[PDB]
Amino acid sequence: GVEGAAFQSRLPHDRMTSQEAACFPDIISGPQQTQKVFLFIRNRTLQLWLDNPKIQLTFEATLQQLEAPYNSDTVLVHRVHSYLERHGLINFGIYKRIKPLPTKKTGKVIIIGSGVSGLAAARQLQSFGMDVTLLEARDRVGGRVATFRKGNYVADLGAMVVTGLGGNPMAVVSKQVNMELAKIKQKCPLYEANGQAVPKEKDEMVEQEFNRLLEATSYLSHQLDFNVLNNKPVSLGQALEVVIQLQEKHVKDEQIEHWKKIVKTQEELKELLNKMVNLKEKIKELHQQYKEAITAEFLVKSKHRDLTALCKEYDELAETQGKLEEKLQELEANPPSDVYLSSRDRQILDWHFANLEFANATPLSTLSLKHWDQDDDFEFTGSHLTVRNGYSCVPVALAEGLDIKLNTAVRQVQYTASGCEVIAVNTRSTSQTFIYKCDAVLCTLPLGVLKQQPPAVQFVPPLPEWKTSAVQRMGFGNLNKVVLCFDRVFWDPSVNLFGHVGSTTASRGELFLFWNLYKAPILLALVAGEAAGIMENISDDVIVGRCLAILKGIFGSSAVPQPKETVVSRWRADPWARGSYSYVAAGSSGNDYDLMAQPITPGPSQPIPRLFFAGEHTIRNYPATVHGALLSGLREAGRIADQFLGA
Ligand SMILES: Cc1cc2nc3c(=O)[nH]c(=O)nc-3n(C[C@H](O)[C@H](O)[C@H](O)COP(=O)(O)OP(=O)(O)OC[C@H]3O[C@@H](n4cnc5c(N)ncnc54)[C@H](O)[C@@H]3O)c2cc1C
Repeated sequence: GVEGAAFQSRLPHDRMTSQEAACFPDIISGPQQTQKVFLFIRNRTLQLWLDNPKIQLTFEATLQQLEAPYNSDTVLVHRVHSYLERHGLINFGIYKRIKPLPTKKTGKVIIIGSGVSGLAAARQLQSFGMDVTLLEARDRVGGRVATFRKGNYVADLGAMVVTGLGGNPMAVVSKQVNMELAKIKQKCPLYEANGQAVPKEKDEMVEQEFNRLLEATSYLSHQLDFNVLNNKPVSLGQALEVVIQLQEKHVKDEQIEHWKKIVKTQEELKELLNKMVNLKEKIKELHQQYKEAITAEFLVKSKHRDLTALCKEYDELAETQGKLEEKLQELEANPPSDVYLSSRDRQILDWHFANLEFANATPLSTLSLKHWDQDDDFEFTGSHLTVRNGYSCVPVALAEGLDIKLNTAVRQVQYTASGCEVIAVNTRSTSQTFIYKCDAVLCTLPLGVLKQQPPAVQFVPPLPEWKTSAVQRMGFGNLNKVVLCFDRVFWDPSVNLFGHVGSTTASRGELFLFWNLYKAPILLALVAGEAAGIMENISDDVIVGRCLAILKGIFGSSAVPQPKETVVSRWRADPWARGSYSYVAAGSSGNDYDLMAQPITPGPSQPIPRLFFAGEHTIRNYPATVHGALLSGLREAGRIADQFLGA
């Protein structure tokens, strides 16, 4: 109940957030019980919205739907309700309005980009009564959530999975858009470059190795301050190499201590065979004497009294000859490993790297080893899902009733303390251009776009140093996919995933994974790490060929017709994107995502914020995702409304 609401809202259910404390400075300085009441109303209200997010949740509705000691402080409830509504915590996505939108509209805002962050914010601003318009360079909305659809085929070339619903706003949006989510089975059989499979231990041993290795990386950073080596920020790749070497080293040592023992023992067997050989010389000599044989009766008794002493010693040695050799054996039969890495084991340990690079959108040498997991104390509760209906349904549903200008690429953004102007061009006819006047501009331009040195969008006035330093510092990875549409299915339906073991450590992530989750005859081969960019420079036919080759190596040549339809993404070559999403670069931190979020005041000639930023690269705890983009939009729509409503 109520407690699960605060959760689905990324909110403490017994504490007040820094924000809530600022907007309610009275309740914070005020007693406790009162607060406890606040938290309840707050929690209850979210429950109500969360229980049915397909219809607007009004103050009035929030009043009779209450317990009896609460439905009485009308004022607090209203305060709380407005707070929640303002910040996009209780009235976002696509819902039914019960009260038509005002006929006239306060301010004027221009939003650059029809991505999820764009549509999300525009949608908020529109209900806050502002005048919004969106300029999109492409001929469709969604942006980095692209959906391929031909015949009965449908696949996501962009965003593909919903990473859990526990606290994920995509849960609300999901029930609003009517989204068909299907869980992804946690099972991936790894096949080898030659065409065939991995035992099991092989996988269990490596995956184990992967984990422990990655654990070290962590231990060295936080626990040891190992992130600034030779006036340079330490990389993940770096640490992964430091680590492996010390493990490669431990192996050498053991192979040496072993070799030493084996050696010593061999030398002792030699020094014994010698002592034996030289003892028999003495023995044999007594059997020469014993044969020639009162002092002949006491002589024979003595020589045989001695010859039984030497012989009793020759047995001592024969006892060592056995106890030593015995030990000699042990060492050759139970000897340690030659390497910590087989030409194969490594080639497999790579996969787990490729996979890691695929998740991060960039090779490890580029990840700030110190900060690549600040976003982890913020993950969702639940199995990761997919959208077999096409993630494109979310943005297409949010794009309803909005003034969106497609095929309109922005070239310049001028902003002053008297207003702002946006200049764009028709991507279908450069002959015609446009000018848009507005009070505020909301930039949701991909970070890979704000990085093109020969700029695609010129700001006037250009933009402070701190803003650009952040842009230069932050990372923008790449990651692509191949779509294979087949006549029929030729792989286990029980198999959602399954990887390709790459030959070289440099080509670790080239077609290192195949998806099938598409409860249909559709296959997705992925490209991560260094292969991402590079491969974008290859004809589709050639890329497909490599795929069929890889697959034919698992089900043999004939259980694999040619695809009926095929598609290849190239998010780096795409002008409207210039990559996949952000990643914490070696010399950057979460603080940089905060800088990218900070708005810009344009004077003077007493200034007010005119240029605002939202997008997958402006949200600290949820970067590189669809929910981060959507949350960023809701964040700015609030900040903007807060600036232009009152003043
Ligand atoms: C291959 C791939 C797989 C992914 N998988 C996942 C996943 O499983 N889960 C997840 O949560 N996220 C995933 N993402 C990331 C997710 O899609 C993005 O985080 C999200 O789309 C970002 O939204 P946005 O609004 O910030 O920007 P975008 O959607 O990139 O939108 C910015 C918009 O501005 C437009 N634009 C650019 N320049 C101009 C211009 N000059 N004038 C006008 N318009 C312009 C763009 O065309 C675009 O429509 C993936 C991304 C890629 C590339």
